[PDB]
Amino acid sequence: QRREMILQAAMQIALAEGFTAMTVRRIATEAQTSTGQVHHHFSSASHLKAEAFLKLMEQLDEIEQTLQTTSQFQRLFILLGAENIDRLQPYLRLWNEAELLIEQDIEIQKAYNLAMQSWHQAIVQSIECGQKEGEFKNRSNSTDIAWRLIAFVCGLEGIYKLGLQGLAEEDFKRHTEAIIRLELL
Amino acid sequence: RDQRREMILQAAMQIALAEGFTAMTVRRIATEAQTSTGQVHHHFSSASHLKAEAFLKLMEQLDEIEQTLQTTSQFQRLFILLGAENIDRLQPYLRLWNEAELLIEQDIEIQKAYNLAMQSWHQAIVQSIECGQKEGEFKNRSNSTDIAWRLIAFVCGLEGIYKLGLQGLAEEDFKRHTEAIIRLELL
Repeated sequence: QRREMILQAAMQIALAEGFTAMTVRRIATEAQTSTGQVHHHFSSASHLKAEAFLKLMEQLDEIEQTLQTTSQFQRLFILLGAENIDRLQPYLRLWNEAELLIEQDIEIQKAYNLAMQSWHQAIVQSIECGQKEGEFKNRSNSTDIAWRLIAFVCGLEGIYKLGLQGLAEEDFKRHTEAIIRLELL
Repeated sequence: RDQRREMILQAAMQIALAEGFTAMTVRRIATEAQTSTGQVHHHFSSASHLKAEAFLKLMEQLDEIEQTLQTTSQFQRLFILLGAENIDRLQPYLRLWNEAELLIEQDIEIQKAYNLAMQSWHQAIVQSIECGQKEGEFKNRSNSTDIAWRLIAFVCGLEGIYKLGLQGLAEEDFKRHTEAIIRLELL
């Protein structure tokens, strides 16, 4: 299909050069079609940016369910983006890129909340699976654990941006580890 | 030292709490301090320099207000120290803290004062944690420094998720989620 071929075409340029490099001329050249055909398929320049982002976070989610995880503790560590595995930094960079564009773009803002809700229910599925298999304790509401876990990993990342003195950036995995043990172990 | 320099500072803090940083022009501050524009420039290198200096004083003053709040348990003091208690008197100081967070990228003066206030915030939470441990109220699971950084990172992250307008996010659980994290860490 012509459309999905241009949908893909927006993904690798998004996954590599970023959002600002995703113009109709850039993706029509990379898809090797007329620019005219790109305006035909997609309703707007922003609509394509959001739909390339949403379908790419779904891609991130899809491979994220095909990892060799020893324990459910490991799977949840990856699910929080705290492991920073080798072939996932592109997708995580685009997620962080979309975090700043939600103020200026209404399409990107829509898809960001969409990916955030899917990220939450993916962690909710992680808490309930571990509890049903004996790996995790049942201390509190699974939904509430997931929101506090998301708030902590997003909050720890923000405190790292400030260049604070005394804090170590090598302790991100350690602090995330300790909070998970207190919540589920 | 200079009573004239302190007079302009008190005017800048007065404008900062009421309206915010954008209304803190030295034209408006000089009028508030009943002086000339040239006098403000004599004591402060810029409106941004005077903005960061007045911000540090307001956060030092907010600190002093939280400590005059008659509290009993140290676990209760940790609540107002994290800003989750929702106090009417303390709303303008917390409003300016969030306002200063958005100016750290475009203002190097305010950015310096923001990290200083955050380091003083981490100091007080460390102090309150170690005080509750000496009284046997809190447990010694981990060091006070790590728990204080984790507590600051949680409240900052929880308020950020609320800004997203996410569906099913409950703003009124800020008190509940903060009460939880404190219990897992120290209680």
